[PDB]
Amino acid sequence: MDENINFKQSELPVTCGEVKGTLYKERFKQGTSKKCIQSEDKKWFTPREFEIEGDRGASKNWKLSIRCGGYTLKVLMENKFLPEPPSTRKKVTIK
Repeated sequence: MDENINFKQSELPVTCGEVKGTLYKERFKQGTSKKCIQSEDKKWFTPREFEIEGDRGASKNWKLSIRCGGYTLKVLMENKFLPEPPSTRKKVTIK
């Protein structure tokens, strides 16, 4: 059902510790398996390499270290914004 962050724009706004960025759908299909976030340094980073620049690197969990439009990847992967293997099921809490 989505909310306010439409990924149909080919570009999804991300924010890792105030470190905003541009997410590319062409690679988003893999998430942490393909760098689709372009930083002001004119370079693409992976949800992990980005967590290092936004947080520090010891954050470990990148699904929480980075946000997207409002909700982190952890939630974005829990609602529907991101594909990934069977998230959970139906009638699940949190959108």
